[PDB]
Amino acid sequence: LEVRQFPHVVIDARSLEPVTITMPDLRPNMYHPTGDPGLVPTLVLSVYNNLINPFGGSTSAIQVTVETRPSEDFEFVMIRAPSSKTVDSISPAGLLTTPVLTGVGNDNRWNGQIVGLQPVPGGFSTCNRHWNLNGSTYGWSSPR
Amino acid sequence: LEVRQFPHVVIDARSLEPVTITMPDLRPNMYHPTGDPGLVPTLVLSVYNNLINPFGGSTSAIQVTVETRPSEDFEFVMIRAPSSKTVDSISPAGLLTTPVLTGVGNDNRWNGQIVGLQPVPGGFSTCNRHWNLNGSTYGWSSPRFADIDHRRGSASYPGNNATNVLQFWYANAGSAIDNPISQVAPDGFPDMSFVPFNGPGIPAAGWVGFGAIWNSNSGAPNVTTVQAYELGFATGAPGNLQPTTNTSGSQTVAKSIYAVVTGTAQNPAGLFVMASGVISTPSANAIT
Amino acid sequence: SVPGTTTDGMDPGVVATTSVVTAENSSASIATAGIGGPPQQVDQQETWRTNFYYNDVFTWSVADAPGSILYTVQHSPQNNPFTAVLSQMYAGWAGGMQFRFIVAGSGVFGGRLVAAVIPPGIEIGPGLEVRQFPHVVIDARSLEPVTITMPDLRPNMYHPTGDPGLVPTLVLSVYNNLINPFGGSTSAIQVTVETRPSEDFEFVMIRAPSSKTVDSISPAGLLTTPVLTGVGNDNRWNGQIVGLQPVPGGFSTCNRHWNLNGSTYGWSSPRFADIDHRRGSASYPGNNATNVLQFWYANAGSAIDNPISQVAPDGFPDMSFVPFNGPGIPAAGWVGFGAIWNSNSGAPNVTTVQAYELGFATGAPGNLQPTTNTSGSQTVAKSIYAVVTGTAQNPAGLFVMASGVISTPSANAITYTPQPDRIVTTPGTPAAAPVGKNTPIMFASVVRRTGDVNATAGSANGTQYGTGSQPLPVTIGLSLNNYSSALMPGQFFVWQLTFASGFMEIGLSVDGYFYAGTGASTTLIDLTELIDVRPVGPRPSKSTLVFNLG
Amino acid sequence: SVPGTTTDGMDPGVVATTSVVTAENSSASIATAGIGGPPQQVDQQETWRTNFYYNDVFTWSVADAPGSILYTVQHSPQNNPFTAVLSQMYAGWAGGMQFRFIVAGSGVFGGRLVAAVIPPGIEIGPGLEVRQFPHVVIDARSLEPVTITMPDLRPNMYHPTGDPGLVPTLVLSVYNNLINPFGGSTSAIQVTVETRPSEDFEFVMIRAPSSKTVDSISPAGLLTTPVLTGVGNDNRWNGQIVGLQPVPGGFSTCNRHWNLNGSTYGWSSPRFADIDHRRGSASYPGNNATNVLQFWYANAGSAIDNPISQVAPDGFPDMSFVPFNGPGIPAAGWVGFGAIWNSNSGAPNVTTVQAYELGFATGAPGNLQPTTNTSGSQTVAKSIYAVVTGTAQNPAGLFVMASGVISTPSANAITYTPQPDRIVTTPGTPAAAPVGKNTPIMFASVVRRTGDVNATAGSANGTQYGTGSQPLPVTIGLSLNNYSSALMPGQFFVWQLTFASGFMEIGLSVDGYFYAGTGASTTLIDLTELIDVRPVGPRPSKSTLVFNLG
Repeated sequence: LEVRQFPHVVIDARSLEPVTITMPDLRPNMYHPTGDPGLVPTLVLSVYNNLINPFGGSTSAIQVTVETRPSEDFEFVMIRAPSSKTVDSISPAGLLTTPVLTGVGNDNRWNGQIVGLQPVPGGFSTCNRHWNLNGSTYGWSSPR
Repeated sequence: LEVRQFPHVVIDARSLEPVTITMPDLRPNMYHPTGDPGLVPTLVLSVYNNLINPFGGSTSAIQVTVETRPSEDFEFVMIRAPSSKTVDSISPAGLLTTPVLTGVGNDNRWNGQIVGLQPVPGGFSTCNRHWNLNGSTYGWSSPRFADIDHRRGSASYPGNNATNVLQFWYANAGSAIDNPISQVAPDGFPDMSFVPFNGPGIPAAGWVGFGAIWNSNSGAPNVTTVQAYELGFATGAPGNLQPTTNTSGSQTVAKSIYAVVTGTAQNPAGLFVMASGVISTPSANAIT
Repeated sequence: SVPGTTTDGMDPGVVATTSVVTAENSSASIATAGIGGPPQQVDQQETWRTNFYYNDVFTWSVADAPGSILYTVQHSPQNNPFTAVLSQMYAGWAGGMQFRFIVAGSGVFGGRLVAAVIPPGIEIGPGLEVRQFPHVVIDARSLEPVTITMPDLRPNMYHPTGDPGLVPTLVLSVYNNLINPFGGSTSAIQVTVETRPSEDFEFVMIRAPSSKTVDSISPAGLLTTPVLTGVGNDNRWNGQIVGLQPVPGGFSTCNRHWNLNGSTYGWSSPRFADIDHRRGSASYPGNNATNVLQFWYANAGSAIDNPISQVAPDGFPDMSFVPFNGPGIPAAGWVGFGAIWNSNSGAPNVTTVQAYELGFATGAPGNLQPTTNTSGSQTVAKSIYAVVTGTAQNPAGLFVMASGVISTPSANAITYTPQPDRIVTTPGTPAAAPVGKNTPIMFASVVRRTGDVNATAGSANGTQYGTGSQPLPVTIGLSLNNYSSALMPGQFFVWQLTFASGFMEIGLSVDGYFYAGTGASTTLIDLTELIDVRPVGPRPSKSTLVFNLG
Repeated sequence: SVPGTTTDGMDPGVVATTSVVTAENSSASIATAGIGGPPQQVDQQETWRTNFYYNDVFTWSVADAPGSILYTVQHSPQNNPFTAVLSQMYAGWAGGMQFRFIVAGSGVFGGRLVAAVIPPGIEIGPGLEVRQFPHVVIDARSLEPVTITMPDLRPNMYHPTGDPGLVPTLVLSVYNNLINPFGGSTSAIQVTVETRPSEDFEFVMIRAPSSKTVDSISPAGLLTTPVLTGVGNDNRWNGQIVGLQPVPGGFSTCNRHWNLNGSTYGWSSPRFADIDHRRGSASYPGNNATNVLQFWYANAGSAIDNPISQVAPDGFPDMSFVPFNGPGIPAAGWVGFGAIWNSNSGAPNVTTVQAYELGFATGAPGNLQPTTNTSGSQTVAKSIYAVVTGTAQNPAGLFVMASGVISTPSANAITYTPQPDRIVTTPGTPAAAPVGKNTPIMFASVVRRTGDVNATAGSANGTQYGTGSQPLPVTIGLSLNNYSSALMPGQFFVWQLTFASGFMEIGLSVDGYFYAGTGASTTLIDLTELIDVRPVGPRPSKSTLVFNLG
């Protein structure tokens, strides 16, 4: 995909005022039902010119913050009960909160409070109570 | 699904005049094609308030009847030939008709008249001759009852003397180049595990069909080695026979249930069994 | 300006009138079809009402004499593909139906057609002088299409959907002989009929579609496209129908053969179940019981096994017994794997199973002879390979499986085994006789033999064919529903089978036999390039069905 | 006052709307398509949208029966050349398209052509009856052109160029048989389809030029000019494609054969690198290990290192083994220079480097027979020449280069190798069959031989033509791109190859094979005078491709 020949906007790394693009709702439907919205436009941020740092190493990354606001023609239709839900992953964000690390919560080898995290170069392997993101694990010892 | 938190209409059980409500065509498409309509609204009649009979007794049920009628805005849009995609491709309504379930239609395992519905509360799974709504099977049979015919499966007989000997035949699954669909087993092979049996003992609850053994070099079936052969699946052929469910690593295995004078020991030999089958029972009494 | 070379789908062309089409007929038709209520589906701007949709095509060659009828359609709502669908929800119909004829001839051709509306009650066939009716003559050099209206000349108030009654007929016979003034192999043109309901056509009263359905009002859906390609079997062998075998001498089939009156004259249900008989005698010849041939017999008329007829038990083949003795394999016989059970217990005996040829004979204890008639004959079974020992019990029983194979002395294939000279028939069945150039056919199928198990279609040893009179879905649908008010005697119900190269037609008699028009040809039809099967309706019996495979 | 013989580019001729070109359809199409923003390229004075431009010319034979599809096109911007140029410039379209038909026939011809607009939900194939839709009928004697406008019927707001969804399809099939009343060599006329966008056509969004989409790109770019007469090899050996030979009856290659939907049935990814195996037993006949032949064999299923399928190692050649014994070299086969190598970090053995013949055997090491199928078999390899040493270790393997030659004893004229009855098949393969008059073809190459080192295309006896299935640049272009929606199945994507004296057409069906209208001929067609190749588009299987050769 070659974003530089679409109708685009250019965002400098050292810009003060933030750059605004507008995403129209180019759809082959009349609306998008929540749950099966169909074909939607995508918004792609490509690199126009690669990031240069004249200092050298140290800082080699720049955070860019995306902000969002509805346009004039945005609307909702066909009110439903709030008990119906579509996004059921717990995005996988809710499974690790703040008191998990500064309070309750424990390990896969002992029933002991987590107070450290220790990096290991080269890698390691653990599969006893280590579940993957899918609905399976490789081994015995259900987590209890 | 909380029906009462939508825009809703409450209907009393003491209502006398009928109440009608219109379905709007809440669609994302321009129109609904006949074959693939798309996303459509749904209409639900759930209990708002619990039905009470103030007497108490066995007469605690009433009935609601739904009738239907197209609205003032209903239409069909473009005409097409009825010899196009027919009623048997747009909805599976005509697969189960009234003469099918009474006295004409058979089942996909036994080719006998469907005379009942057997509930399976523990659940089951069927692979052979079972088609889904996607028009694809995972089994090894066409949708008919044809013969089982396999080339170059080994045959043998136990012992040395060939008087009243039980014929044995086996071939590994995955090697039967007989079907255009899948090659775990040849066409018409039953999906039944082999219950082992030795000597003059009739096996219990097994697919048994009349069969024979033909030489691969000529195609001629041999004269004397026909019998009622139980057809099935096993795991270990030369040693102890055991039942199996999985096809990967197992082998299609056939063995006659009555005594046959002599028998072929040819390794590229072939097996020919008929389409329908009967039930192997040790006694005359029926079983489950 | 619109040139006459291109035609619109709503364009009638030149509206040629006939004296049967009057204003008095139309006014009477509405004023007397008003007893059905208000007219239904009479919106004049509907696309199915205004457009001409395909009905038929037919060939007019220079070898057709004047007076020879090329086209014949009955007045029906099954002519149009859309009034055939709308008649599923209405219990009657009344009114007319226009027919547009497009003659694809150049200006160098000559000769003329003629188009008369025959009133009901008149026999349609050879000898019908079309040119002495009120008629319309159509040139072969005609460029604009010509349309003529069928009036609804009926004695009833309206036509019920199931039983319409007496309807007019429309014939396109040769007025003047077609001439190509050059002479050569390009001596044929084609005329296409399309159809469209008239301004006075209507349906009268509504009814539930879950009433008498499409499988009871016309036998159009008995022969569908997947039935004749790779799904439907035959009524004799339970194998895939892979061909059409013409029988120029004619045949007759009794068992598992249903007519359009929903009745059979044979002794089998419309399925392939086991043969099971109680108290038929069994014996073995000689005294020693080593390598002995098992014999079984029971008199016809005594098998209390069926709710239909008791000449033979269910699933018994209608094949004459070819006699055989010793270690000699019989030729062209129904042989199926069987056994013998004692009647006092029901237990099948251990060793007496074999490939038993099943059939009919006349004299059991002496010399065996073949037979055709069932009255005075007896159902007789005998194994074809040697069986150690064997039952001699007189109240004994016989159990054979449903399907069968072919008894062949060698591995080489032979002709189709149910020849008409050996088919067991009860007294009283009709015979499939040729009617003009049309000849009866039997639906062939690849049936394997005892000389070669691996014999399939295209095998280098030679294919073995087994023929049955009807397809199994056709005789299954014929036993549940009635088509007495769908085809008068002297008529066929014709389907159009189109192939990858040409096309051909088969027709269903009142007596239940199928008829392809091939003359004295006996070549088997390939039936592997069959792509389309569609119905065209009732046609006269003494009309040659079109047949050109290329 | 134009006479009608001369037509302008901007002249529609006579406009024939069937029933689907309605005004409120255009009003509901124009107002809906503003979901893409303002409409683009909407100016009805521009010469690209006011003139009719060539799309595709086709023939109409006297052998075409009624109902045979001659020209079918799905609704697309690719039916017009300038709309197909702007289709890579824009990211969606909405609107109808006028199709203008010019019939090159004199006044002495006869026969008609039906033309219908099929609704978008209708599957188009064998069972589609075109003449039961609202249609128009066009005579072969049409002097003025006939314009049929296909409107944009859609269940979508607009059609994305990546996922258009459901589009209507204009089908122009045979209405009546074309008659030339003359016989002779003249049996076909030509109809040319011009195309012009309608007054409601529009593009919507921009996108980058030739931005790759969800839609499969049309495979007109994978077959170019230098493939036939320059670079480009075949699937089995690395040799230049010098000609084509049509095999009558069909064949089945599934080693390096990729379907148009990107997937393989079989092993051996398309690269002639090497063949390697690690597990397999080696043996030798005779009591003396001197001047013997090494005998390697292993079962089918031991190719653990193969990342596609386990049935064969990477690069194993797909032919049945021809058995031989003694000093006489066998007829044909695949020989390749190789060596043994032992496992457990073992070097290949110094004293045994010889030409080994590869193949699939059954019953090794006893009675070796050819086998048709890859399943239920075992890979084998034995040398044709004499080696003074032999190994008998149970762990052993091969190291053979991936390109081979054919060993023949006398090599005077021989026979092209491999035969269609010799090629083994990975099981469950779809088989190429000749449909219509179109037969499958095969790409031949000059292959060296062991009998004569100088296998040059010249004098001193004729050459040996090793035959491979599809060109390897085409396999390269098909192994990465998925073309499941590039063409609707039942057709083939046809091109136009022009020689120095004639031209012929070949098509590429969904199975990956090539079909040409050569008929029943086994003549080797030489690619020496080929000049240029021009793409055409999709064309149905019943349309006979031309075979105009000098």
